[PDB]
Amino acid sequence: MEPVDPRLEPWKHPGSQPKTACTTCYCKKCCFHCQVCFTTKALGISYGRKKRRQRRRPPQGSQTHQVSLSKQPTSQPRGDPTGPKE
Repeated sequence: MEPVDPRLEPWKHPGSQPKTACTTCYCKKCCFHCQVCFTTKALGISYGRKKRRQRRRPPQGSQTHQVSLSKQPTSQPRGDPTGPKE
């Protein structure tokens, strides 16, 4: 599929890195919150815009969550509640 990897210049795409309900589930199992996705409604795999033409190497070392490789603490993590480890 086309918008899979999380690195958009129109940015709200956490995508799939702690992968369960698309991204983040359960609170105690997959990354801290009960279901906080954001990619599933707005921007990602077949979601909201559906075919956004951008991928560009985001998991380059360690973890993505909600980053896009540029200024690493990217404001607030809106879907996937953590951020970098690179």
